Amino acid sequence: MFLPPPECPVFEPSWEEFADPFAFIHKIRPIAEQTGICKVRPPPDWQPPFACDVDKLHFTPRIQRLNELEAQTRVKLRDYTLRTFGEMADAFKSDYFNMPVHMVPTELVEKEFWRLVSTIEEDVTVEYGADIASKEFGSGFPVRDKLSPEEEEYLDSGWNLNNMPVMEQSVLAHITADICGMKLPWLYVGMCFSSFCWHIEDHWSYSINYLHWGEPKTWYGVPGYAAEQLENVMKKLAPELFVSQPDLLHQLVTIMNPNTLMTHEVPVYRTNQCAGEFVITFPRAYHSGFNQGFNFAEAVNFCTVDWLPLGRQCVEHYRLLHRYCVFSHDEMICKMASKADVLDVVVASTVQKDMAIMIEDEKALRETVRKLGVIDSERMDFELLPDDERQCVKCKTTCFMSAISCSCKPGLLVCLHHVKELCSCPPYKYKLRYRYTLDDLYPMMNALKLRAES
Ligand SMILES: Oc1ccc(-c2nnn[nH]2)c2cccnc12
Ligand SMILES: [Mn+2]
Ligand code: NA
Ligand code: NA
Ligand SMILES: [Zn+2]
Ligand SMILES: [Zn+2]
Repeated sequence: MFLPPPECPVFEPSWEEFADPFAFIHKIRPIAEQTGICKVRPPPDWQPPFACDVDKLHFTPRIQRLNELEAQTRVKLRDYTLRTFGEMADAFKSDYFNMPVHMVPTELVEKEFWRLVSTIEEDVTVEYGADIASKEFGSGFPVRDKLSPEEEEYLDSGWNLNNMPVMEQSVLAHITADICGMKLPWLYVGMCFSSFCWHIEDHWSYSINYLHWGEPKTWYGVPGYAAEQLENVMKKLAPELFVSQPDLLHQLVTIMNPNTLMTHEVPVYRTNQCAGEFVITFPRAYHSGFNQGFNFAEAVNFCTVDWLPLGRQCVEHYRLLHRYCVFSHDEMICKMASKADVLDVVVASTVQKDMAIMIEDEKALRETVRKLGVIDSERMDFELLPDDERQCVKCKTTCFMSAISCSCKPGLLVCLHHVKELCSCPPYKYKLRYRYTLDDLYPMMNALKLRAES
C-alpha cells in the first residue's frame, strides 16, 4: 500500500567537525548530494536554550486542504496564540486516532497521511504557521537584545540560523538587495498532517532546517540530478501546475506520493527529523513532507561557493522558463568583486571563475546586439531600480549587466537575448543600457585574482 523510501544519510559530527558548518557541509556533500536531503545530529552537549511564553506568541494561521495532486500556492509573507494552537493541534491528533497525542506511531501517521491525501471521500483540513521572525513571534535561536543569560554562547554559533544571512562563507550575505523572503529565517509551526508540497529552493540554493521542539517532521528528498525526471513525472500527472504564473507569489506546488515517483525511476529518500536535529537540502533537491504533530521549526536558505556555478545555471534555466528571479546573480557577483579586498580568499577564487564566465558571455551578447544594429548606448545603474522595474519584458529575468530600451516604450526593458521582443522600431532607435564597460570589468576580476593569491 505505502512502501517507505530508503532512509537518507544521517551524520553525527564530532565537536571538531561540527565547529565550522560550511566546512562540514563541504565534507558531506559527495554523499548527501546523491540523496538530496540529509540529517545532522549535533554533538550531545550542543543544546541551544529554548524559552518562550506560549501565551504571548501570536500568529495568523494558514489553512491547508490535504488532497494529492491538488494545486496549492507557495506561502507568501484570525489569530492563534502558540498555546491555543497547541491545544487545537493536540486535540486534533488525539481525536483523529482516539489515542493519547504522543502515543501514535510515526509509521502509522505516515501510512495514514498518504491514505487521506489520496481518498476523495476524506476532506481533512489542517492549519499551520509560517512567517519570518517579527515582534509578535521571534526566532527560536537567541538574538542580541534585553539582558541575555549566559546562554549567549549560542549567539555567535554558525548553527544559529540567524547568523546565516551574515556569515562570510554564504554568498547570499553580500547581497545588498532586500530579499527578506530568502535571506531571513522562516518559522514553521506545524500540527499533525500539515505538509510542505514538493518544491526546490529559489535559485537552487541550499536550505537548513532545525526542529526546535515537538513531534517529528517527516521528509522526502530527491537528489538534484533527478530534478528533471521528477518534473516530467509531475507534468504528466498534474499539467495544471505547469501553467505559467503572473508573479512569484503565484507558484503552484502539490502533494504527491513518493511511491509514484519511485515507480517512475525517480530516487526518493525519507527521514524523520526529531527535535534538536538539522535537515539540510542541497541545490535543486526536490523535497516535501509533513508534520507528525505539534512542533516548531526554523529554516533558512544559504549559498556556498560550491553553489556559484549552479546559481548561474539556475538563472539561465529561469530565463528559458520565463520565471521571475529573486535577485540578480550578476549583481551579486559584481558586488563581491567590488569588495575583493575584504573577501575570503577561497571565496575570491570562486567568484573570479564565475565572473570570467559572466564577462565572456556578456562580451558575446554585446557583439551580437551590435550586429543587429543597436549602436547607441548609455551607462545605467540598474541596481537603483526596484526589481519589478528591470525585468525583461519577454523572459522576466532581472537585468543588471545590460538591457535594451526604446524611447517609444518608456520604462520597458529587454535583456540581450530578446532584443527583437521590445517593439517594432528599427534597432538603430534602441539604446544599449550597460552597468559596466568591458574595461571596467577586467580590473574588477583582477582584484579578485590578486586577492585569491593571498
Ligand atoms: O523547504 C521547506 C521545508 C519545510 C517546510 C515546512 N516545515 N513544516 N511545514 N513546512 C517548508 C515550508 C515552506 C517552504 N519551504 C519549506
Ligand atoms: Mn522550502
Ligand atoms: Na482527500
Ligand atoms: Na526551477
Ligand atoms: Zn529576456
Ligand atoms: Zn520602439
